[PDB]
Amino acid sequence: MSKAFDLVVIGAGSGGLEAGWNAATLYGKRVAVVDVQTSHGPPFYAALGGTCVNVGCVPKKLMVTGAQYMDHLRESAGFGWEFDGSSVKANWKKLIAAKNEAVLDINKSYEGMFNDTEGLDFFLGWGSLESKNVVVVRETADPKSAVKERLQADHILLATGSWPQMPAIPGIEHCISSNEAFYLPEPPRRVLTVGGGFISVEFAGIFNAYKPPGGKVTLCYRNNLILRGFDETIREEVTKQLTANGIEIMTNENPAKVSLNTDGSKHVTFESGKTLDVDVVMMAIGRIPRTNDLQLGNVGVKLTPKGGVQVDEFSRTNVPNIYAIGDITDRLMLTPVAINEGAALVDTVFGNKPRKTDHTRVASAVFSIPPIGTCGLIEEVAAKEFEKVAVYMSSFTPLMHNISGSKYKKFVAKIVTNHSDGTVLGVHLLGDGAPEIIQAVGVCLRLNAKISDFYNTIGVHPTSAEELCSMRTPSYYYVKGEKMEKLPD
Amino acid sequence: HMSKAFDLVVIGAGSGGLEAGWNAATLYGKRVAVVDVQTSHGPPFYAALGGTCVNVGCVPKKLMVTGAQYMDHLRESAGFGWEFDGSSVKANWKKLIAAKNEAVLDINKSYEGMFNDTEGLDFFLGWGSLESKNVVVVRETADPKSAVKERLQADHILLATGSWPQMPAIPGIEHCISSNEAFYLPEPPRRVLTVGGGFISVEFAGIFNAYKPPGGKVTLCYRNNLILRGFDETIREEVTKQLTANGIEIMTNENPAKVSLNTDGSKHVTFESGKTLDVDVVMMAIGRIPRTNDLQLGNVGVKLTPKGGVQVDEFSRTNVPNIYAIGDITDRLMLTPVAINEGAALVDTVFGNKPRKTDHTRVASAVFSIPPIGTCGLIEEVAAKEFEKVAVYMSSFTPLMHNISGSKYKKFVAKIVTNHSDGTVLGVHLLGDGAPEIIQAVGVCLRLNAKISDFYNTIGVHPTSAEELCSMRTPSYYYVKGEKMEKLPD
Ligand SMILES: Cc1cc2nc3c(=O)[nH]c(=O)nc-3n(C[C@H](O)[C@H](O)[C@H](O)COP(=O)(O)OP(=O)(O)OC[C@H]3O[C@@H](n4cnc5c(N)ncnc54)[C@H](O)[C@@H]3O)c2cc1C
Ligand SMILES: Cc1cc2nc3c(=O)[nH]c(=O)nc-3n(C[C@H](O)[C@H](O)[C@H](O)COP(=O)(O)OP(=O)(O)OC[C@H]3O[C@@H](n4cnc5c(N)ncnc54)[C@H](O)[C@@H]3O)c2cc1C
Ligand SMILES: COc1ccc(NS(=O)(=O)c2cc(NC(=O)c3ccc([N+](=O)[O-])s3)ccc2OC)cc1
Ligand SMILES: COc1ccc(NS(=O)(=O)c2cc(NC(=O)c3ccc([N+](=O)[O-])s3)ccc2OC)cc1
Repeated sequence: MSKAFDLVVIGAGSGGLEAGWNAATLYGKRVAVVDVQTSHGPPFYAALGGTCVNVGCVPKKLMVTGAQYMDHLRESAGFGWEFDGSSVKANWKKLIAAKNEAVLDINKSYEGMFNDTEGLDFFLGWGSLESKNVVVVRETADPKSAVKERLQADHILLATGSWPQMPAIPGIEHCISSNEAFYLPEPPRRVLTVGGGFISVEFAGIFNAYKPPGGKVTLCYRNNLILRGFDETIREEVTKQLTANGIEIMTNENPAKVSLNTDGSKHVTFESGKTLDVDVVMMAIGRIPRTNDLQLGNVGVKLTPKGGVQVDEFSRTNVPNIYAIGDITDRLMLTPVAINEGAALVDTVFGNKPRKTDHTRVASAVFSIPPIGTCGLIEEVAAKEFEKVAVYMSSFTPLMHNISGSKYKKFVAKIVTNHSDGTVLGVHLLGDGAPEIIQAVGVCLRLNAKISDFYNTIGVHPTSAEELCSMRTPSYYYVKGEKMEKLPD
Repeated sequence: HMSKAFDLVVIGAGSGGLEAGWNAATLYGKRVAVVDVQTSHGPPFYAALGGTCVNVGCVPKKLMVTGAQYMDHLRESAGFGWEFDGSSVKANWKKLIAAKNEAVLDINKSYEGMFNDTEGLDFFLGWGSLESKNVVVVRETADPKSAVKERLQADHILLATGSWPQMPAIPGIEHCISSNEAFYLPEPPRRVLTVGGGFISVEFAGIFNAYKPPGGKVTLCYRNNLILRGFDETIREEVTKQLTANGIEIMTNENPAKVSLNTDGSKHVTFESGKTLDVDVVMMAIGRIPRTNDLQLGNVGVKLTPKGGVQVDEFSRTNVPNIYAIGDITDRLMLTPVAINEGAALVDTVFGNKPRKTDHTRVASAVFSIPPIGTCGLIEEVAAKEFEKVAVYMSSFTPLMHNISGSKYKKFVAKIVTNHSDGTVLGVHLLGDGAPEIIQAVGVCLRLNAKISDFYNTIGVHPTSAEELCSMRTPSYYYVKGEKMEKLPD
């Protein structure tokens, strides 16, 4: 049993490492951090640096960047670029290779951060909860496996992230998740992405760009319109723009069973009885908090009906000295949120300056082609919470997208306001640059910006962003939940 | 030989003129005359219905800088495993200009349509000048002794004739061009000199650099030590390195003295230093001068500034009561969205009796250099003079993608200048892909008197270059009563 660690962190993720690093370097505390690999990839995929670094945001972005060149190569003809169209080949093996040494470089720098940091000490293997003051690192997820060491802990931080949700259906063994998608040896000629969420749409675009000749990408979603939770205009518009770039959307369709065909390909039967033959089925239907391997049964840490570690506003479990941040808490499954929770916790605990994460008006993005950037309430959620809601809406084709021959690439800008004071509740953007435009909109909503603060700021011309400063008249309203073009006199 | 009286007569169908005219007409139901010298872009007068921005400014340059970005995209795509015949790549300048001219022409025609479809908003081809304090005469040419097309009776008059390229009086200036002629070159120049350290010189340097024929070269000269005077100094130094890196030669402390034609029609250039250079095109972009000469302001006695701009107060008023000036002719901030805001403020002042004035501080602006610039508010040097203690937050990083791409030089820079007393953000300066789009909403933050703490307490979007603005909590260095230092004195 090790000497007294001030903090023990199970999960070297976006949250864990912020908490660890802040606890150690900032408040001079003695810290232990525990993950299952020191580098990305099979068998466990996530590793030192967390889901983001190894099998999330970082490698994804690189791969969506890769996929954009399909569009750039085609669009450049309008601007009078000329090359041998038959000679164009998308080399998936070189992408993955580059993506792996990029991620691998991050892995090794974290290792160096641990090596160079006093009182911040890394431990390979599977952490679980023995007692309220003891974390046991075993060799595997199996609790009956060899004990690598027991860590004595003043306080304990659960930060094991989340994991792909696979539906219990016949042939689920033949289907994959984002995790495996990151390491496919060759790019799939045909692929089914299952889900209407961000991971399905993003991978649909990546496969769509790198697919060998006569390839095809289908995406299915059990309900009527993809990207539930996002602005409805944008949901309908990013459907049309994925379709336009050669992706088939099957809505109101869900796999019932997958079976292997005699060539090793995958035959898929939808609950509708429809069938489809594809080389890969990627499940991205949700992500579940990663609680199973922690043996929270031992110390009686309460999970929510959902399955996440229940916490209050300060990341505290029902066991006083034990805490949970990140995707394990099953709230906003973002990297910057897990990092904010991490820092607020460590300042709460070791700074006795109790700070909590604001989970409202958080800026987020979907690296679809074309991409999304959003911050705050959709109009539907606003319409229920506020008596009178104004919606400002503007759609336009960036002038370049005339010439480029991608005329479908409409840019959409929506501002949702509390019409009583013109306070901006939400800002929803679809088109090139959206993820970059929305960051500073995040700070505007933090300052309780009103619609008049947007339209009285002078535009930067020519940009898509200036559309946000060009909308003075509501397009329509929601009065006590009910839609209309005008307010009633 | 006179008209029925107009509420407003607008000389210049520009960004500013059309906003004023359109707002006056459709909003306050006024009767409006607008005067410009062409109905479409191009020679002979280049600017036209829609103004400099539409015809020979922001709109066509953006389309062209977009075009030049494919040189980079084609090369960078190799790192993400794209493969094609590198020898087969040709940049076709004729198709760029052609597509650009189709796009600008479609704007020209829709303004014509706007005038056709709008009651009490009437367009008039030709050269407007000031006859009396209540009369604008439209002549057939800039020559005041030319045929009169009509006299417009005017309650109020709006001067909005924009600006025009400054050419230095040197021998061989006749052999040199401006941005105006650059927009119509029949072929792309193998060798070109851009003269000027400002935004037009840099932007065109990048365009010529992407579309130059084989063995071609782009040189940019600037009479002083460091290009882009007025911009953040770190960014000035960093965009010098990034233009160099992409194969553009910067000659600083160098200015043309004379140009002469060589026997093959090429252009032989002598610098004040005695240095010489042979290039196919010399593009002068050394400044832009308010367009006042053709208005005959001598007639009604409208006061120009020492600079040469129409002098105005905060409400766009000349010294002649019912005569106003907005836009580049007022020789202040020479941006389209600023002429548009002045235009709207003037019309609401005049025909709404709700006196409004443009805020010329904390205006967001951009440079569509490769890579680009987005800035809003004070540079640390101007801040250091105005404020007793100034903090500077600074971050430089290579977007991860620019390891893999092989464009490792493409450093992204972020600088926040604060009033250290209250942490009030005075200015935000950005270099790298997306900067012109990041800075827009920063504009609104500065409008709301954001503090550095409002930035670093906003949760980043990941992964983006924009989240670096929310990742800077410690000042890098300070300016105490003008003097620089790493730390504050105890
Ligand atoms: C495909 C994909 C794309 C994404 N894109 C984005 C994006 O663009 N932007 C964004 O903000 N977020 C994105 N995310 C989500 C983001 O990565 C997560 O929100 C974040 O990684 C969760 O942080 P965390 O600290 O909760 O846990 P993680 O960072 O997930 O850390 C968990 C770590 O703990 C380890 N671990 C697990 N169990 C144990 C155990 N029993 N003992 C010890 N260690 C254990 C894991 O191996 C892992 O290394 C994406 C996720 C996915 C799957
Ligand atoms: C190459 C270039 C790039 C630029 N890029 C940008 C940019 O990216 N962003 C930005 O914000 N700004 C940019 N600008 C500046 C922007 O173009 C101007 O600030 C804007 O056009 C000014 O509007 P205005 O109404 O004052 O004048 P203009 O828009 O210039 O309109 C004046 C009009 O008056 C006409 N005219 C002149 N004399 C007469 C006369 N006697 N009678 C009748 N008509 C007359 C002209 O034909 C012209 O159409 C750029 C300028 C140039 C030259
Ligand atoms: C100078 O040439 C123009 C002439 C007229 C106009 N007027 S307008 O088209 O009606 C208009 C446009 C915008 N925003 C866009 O122009 C862009 C976004 C992204 C772009 N870009 O391509 O990146 S351009 C905002 C408000 C607005 O008025 C309601 C604009 C420009
Ligand atoms: C999960 O992957 C991470 C790896 C390392 C870190 N930590 S860090 O390197 O110290 C760091 C990075 C950034 N911004 C960027 O990394 C980018 C912007 C645009 C990019 N781009 O490539 O799209 S990357 C901002 C602040 C900061 O620390 C204060 C974070 C996340």
